[PDB]
Amino acid sequence: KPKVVLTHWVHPEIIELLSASADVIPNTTRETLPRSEVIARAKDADALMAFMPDSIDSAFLEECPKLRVIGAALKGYDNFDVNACTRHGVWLTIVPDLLTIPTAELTIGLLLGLTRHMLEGDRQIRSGHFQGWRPTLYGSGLTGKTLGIRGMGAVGRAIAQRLAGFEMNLLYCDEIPLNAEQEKAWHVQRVTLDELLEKCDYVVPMVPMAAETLHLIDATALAKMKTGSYLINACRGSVVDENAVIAALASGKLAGYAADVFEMEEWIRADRPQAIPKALLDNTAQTFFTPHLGSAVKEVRLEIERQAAMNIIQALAGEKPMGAINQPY
Amino acid sequence: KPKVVLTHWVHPEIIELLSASADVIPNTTRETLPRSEVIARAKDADALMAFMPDSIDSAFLEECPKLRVIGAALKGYDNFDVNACTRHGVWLTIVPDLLTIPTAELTIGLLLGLTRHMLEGDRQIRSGHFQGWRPTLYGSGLTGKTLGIRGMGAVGRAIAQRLAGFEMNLLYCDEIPLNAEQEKAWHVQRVTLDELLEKCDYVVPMVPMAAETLHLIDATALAKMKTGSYLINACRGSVVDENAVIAALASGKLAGYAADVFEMEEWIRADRPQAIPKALLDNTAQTFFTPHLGSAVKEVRLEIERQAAMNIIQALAGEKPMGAINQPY
Ligand SMILES: NC(=O)c1ccc[n+]([C@H]2O[C@@H](COP(=O)(O)OP(=O)(O)OC[C@@H]3O[C@H](n4ccc(N)nc4=O)[C@H](O)[C@@H]3O)[C@@H](O)[C@H]2O)c1
Repeated sequence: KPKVVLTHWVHPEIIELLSASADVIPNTTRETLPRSEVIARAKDADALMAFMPDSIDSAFLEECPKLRVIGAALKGYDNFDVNACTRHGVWLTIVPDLLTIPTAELTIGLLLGLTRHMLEGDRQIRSGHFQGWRPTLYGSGLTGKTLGIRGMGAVGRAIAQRLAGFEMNLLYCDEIPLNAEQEKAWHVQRVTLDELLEKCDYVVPMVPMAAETLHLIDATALAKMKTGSYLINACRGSVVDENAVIAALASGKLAGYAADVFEMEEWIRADRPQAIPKALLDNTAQTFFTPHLGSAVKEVRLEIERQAAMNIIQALAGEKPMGAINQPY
Repeated sequence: KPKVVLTHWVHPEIIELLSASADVIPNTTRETLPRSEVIARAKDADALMAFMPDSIDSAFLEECPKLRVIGAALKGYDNFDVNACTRHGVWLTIVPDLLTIPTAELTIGLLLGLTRHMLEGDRQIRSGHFQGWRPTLYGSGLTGKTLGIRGMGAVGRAIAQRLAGFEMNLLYCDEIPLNAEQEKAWHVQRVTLDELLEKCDYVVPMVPMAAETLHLIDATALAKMKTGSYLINACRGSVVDENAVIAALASGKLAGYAADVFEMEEWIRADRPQAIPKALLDNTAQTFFTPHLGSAVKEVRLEIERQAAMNIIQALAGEKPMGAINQPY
């Protein structure tokens, strides 16, 4: 039977699904193996299930000459050398984009946790000093306040659909406008970016991959927005300028920053740090963060895993995998 | 089985990749088909891969009623009526990032080729009279001189990073500034366009197509440039006034002009010429030209065609294409 190496943890029903026809080497832990260990297990693997920390280049593929398919549990492939996979006879497949809705829900969670001081409220309960209502942790409400979504892709649309019930004044800017039926269903008004920043209490950058500009919010955009406003970032790491956020945090220009993504995360940008700034990390008062949980819901992660596994089973049986992005040999 | 028309030549792997789920009609030649023949092949097609010479308007779409998706192998879609496509129920997809780096590389090659008289040097050697060094073709060197970037977007940033090792004095002019640690990393300096035009030995416009700042480098703009400057145009062919340039070269204020783009190819404006002004075509000593080769790297064109193909495969299967700027129903 063929051998499939899985670089990260999958749910056990996926293991049993692959084990009908392949010999499965699981990563039993929640950790990322080092490159030296991955190549060691896949030295003689017929298939490899790859995830976001994986990095497939010609050096990797030369050390794995038995490989016939790489099944990516990812919706894109920026970290693979696709043409090298082809040159070496390796199918390279992806899965559809299933992240849109769980990321809009977590963006909103981020919004509420930050503006309602829910972390420091949890900390005070986890002490012992709680003895009832107190005039503290007076936060900031959504109702009647104005919120702006910089981008209006599928995920920005997913937020607006969900914020619709919150009696807010939702502004959006985007080069292409929503259908007028969507604008009336979600009471969301289209404006410029000068307007959006000037007038918003909450700014959420949320642009589809197609409309890409790095550092979309910098100190230049921070100065333009309302004083004491809040910024929430779960789009991508490059979209926010972290050092300029820290500046507005200090000058009272920002009362809060929340983020599920960071610029350090990425390695295709040359100006990459590789730790999260200590300035945002010590400020537990004005910040709320989570470790790229944007898609960390079980139903979604399971469906992403099944589809890469199906991709893998299909290629091994000598079929064209439904998810191919290349045609090898 | 749905059908997909490709208006220009693609790599055979792309054809094989589209074939899994559609019947493919390729342009088997390296030439642009005329509008009529393109419409003839698409009339009953479910998908179209458009390149830069293609021009989709309402009339095109009405000829092609079965159309579900246009996969443009482009970043700039100045030639696609996004609204009409939406009205007709047609996904419009673009390809966001792959052209930035190949274009910076060519701009820098244009700079070296022009300042070093490298074209003339090749002529002088193919003529067979080379019998050693002579005191001729003395050019302008890069180290110690000032270069200015009008437009510090994606491409302008890729140029400055590549040029920071050439011991130059880099200036830039742009509405959005660079942040503090990027200005330090490349020792770029923000200035006004008038400063730029005044203290620059080389000027590189890198700005998108605009209403005005169309013809941004014009007789008035030249008029404040240093005597003996050089101008390298690799953005859109209409950002420079090509006839103001012809005058600048004969009068001695421009020591040369290199372009990869020409006013002639812009059909978006009625003020469209139909040839490159032959005054420039004959000045072989002061010019350097390439036929829109900014992204003519073979490996990049593959990934650009791959991205456009994937959008089509996604749309035809029912997903949302990863590069969609559109949303029909
Ligand atoms: N030869 C080729 O084959 C080829 C290949 C790729 C691209 N292209 C061309 O198509 C464009 C996209 O280039 P870009 O660099 O990708 O675009 P972008 O980031 O949007 O633009 C920079 C912006 O300049 C701005 N700006 C804007 C208006 C204004 N009044 N003042 C400003 O200052 C603004 O602030 C921003 O920084 C050209 O640049 C050029 O390269 C040619």
